[PDB]
Amino acid sequence: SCPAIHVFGARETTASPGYGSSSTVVNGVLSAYPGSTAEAINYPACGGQSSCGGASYSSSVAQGIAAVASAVNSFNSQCPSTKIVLVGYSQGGEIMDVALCGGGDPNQGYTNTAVQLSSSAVNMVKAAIFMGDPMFRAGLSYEVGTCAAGGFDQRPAGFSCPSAAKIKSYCDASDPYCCNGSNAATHQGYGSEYGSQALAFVKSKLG
Repeated sequence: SCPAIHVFGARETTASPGYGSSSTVVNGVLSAYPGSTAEAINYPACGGQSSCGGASYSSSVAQGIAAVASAVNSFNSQCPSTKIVLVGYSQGGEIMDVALCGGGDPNQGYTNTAVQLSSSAVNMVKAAIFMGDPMFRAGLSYEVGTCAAGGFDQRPAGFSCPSAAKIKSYCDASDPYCCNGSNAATHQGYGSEYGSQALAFVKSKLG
């Protein structure tokens, strides 16, 4: 039987297969909604390291966008009335950002600018949570945090995501990846810093 709610989580670069640091908010949703189910996105989550298969960050991102689209679109076809939540951490956020919002990822050579989720699937995505996404660019309505600049794959000025109202994307000023700061520790802490706010947002969208 299809569940009422299903969650997809995407891990950060070099994390072992599974959820990685998306686990905080994935597990928060599962415990808030007994009977809900979750799956991890299967993608390289790599940056050239042999531990994760050697794929460059650009190849990993491209594979990840396709993996998100394949997984979510197929699930929605199987379970058309199930509400979907997306959670992605760092590179996992980036691949979800492109799949949901389109616009491509030109620094990584991902040239297609279309939204990659099907129309049916976008409608059933009710909340998306990105943490530490390198495409962060301050000044989008769905962003939260102290970063007033943007990251190494930042969206261009003027960007709009059609699904803006469904997203919260978090990034703080001292993050060197989603922002232009210099403290890597900040990049690892968003589950504890923003986990509760993220879960509140999800709850507000699911009911």
